[PDB]
Amino acid sequence: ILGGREAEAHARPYMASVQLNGAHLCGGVLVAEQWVLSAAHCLEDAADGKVQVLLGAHSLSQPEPSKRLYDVLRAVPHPDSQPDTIDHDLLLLQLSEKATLGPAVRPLPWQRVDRDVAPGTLCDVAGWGIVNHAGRRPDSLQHVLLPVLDRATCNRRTHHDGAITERLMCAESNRRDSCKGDSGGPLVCGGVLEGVVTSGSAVCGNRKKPGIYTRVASYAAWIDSVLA
Repeated sequence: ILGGREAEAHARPYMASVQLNGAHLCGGVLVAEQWVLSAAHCLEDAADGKVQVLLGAHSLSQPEPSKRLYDVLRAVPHPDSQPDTIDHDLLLLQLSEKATLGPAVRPLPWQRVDRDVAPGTLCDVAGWGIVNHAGRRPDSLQHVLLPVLDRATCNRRTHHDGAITERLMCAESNRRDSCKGDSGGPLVCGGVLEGVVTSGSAVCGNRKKPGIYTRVASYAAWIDSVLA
C-alpha cells in the first residue's frame, strides 16, 4: 500500500494474509467462517508450495494472541481466470477448519447485488504490500481510503485503454494505490466488500494507471456456488 498509513491493529478482522511457504504472498478477505477470497494470480505461480492463510494478524512477524495460521483444504481459482489476463481474477481458499471468531477475526459482508459502486465513493483498501517504489515491505497492516473512479474515465486511452469490463472497477491511484503484495486484498465500501485487488500493474501510484479491482458482486453466483 502506497500513500496510506498503518491500520488500527485488528480493526479489520476480515483481513487475511495469504502465505506461500510461510511468507506473505497476497492479501485476502474472510467472507465465510471457512472461506477466504483472494486473487487467482496469487496462486498462478505457487505450484508445489505450501499455501496457508494467516488470520487475526496485524504484524506479519510479531507475537499476537489472535494470530492463527490455517492450512488450506482447497484452492479454487475462478475456472475462467488465466495467467495472461486480468479477467475473472478470483480465488477462494477453504480453511482447514472454520475460523475461530472474535474481536480480531470476523467475516465481512460482501455485495451480492450486481450494481456498480458509485463513482466518488470513498473505499478502504488494506494490505501488507510494498509501501514505496524502493520496494520496502511493511511488517504491519496498512490501509488507504481511495475514491472510486468512473469506469468510463478509467477506460480512457491514457489510462487502461478499454480493458476495464463491467466486471471490473477502478479507484484513483495518485500517490495512493495498492501495490505488489496487495493483490487479492479487499476494497471495502461502507463496511461491505465490493472489490478484490487485481494484477499488479508495472508502476504503483501512477495517476494515469488507476487501481483495478475485481467486482465481487459480478461473481456472486460463482462465489455462492463454491461456498454451497
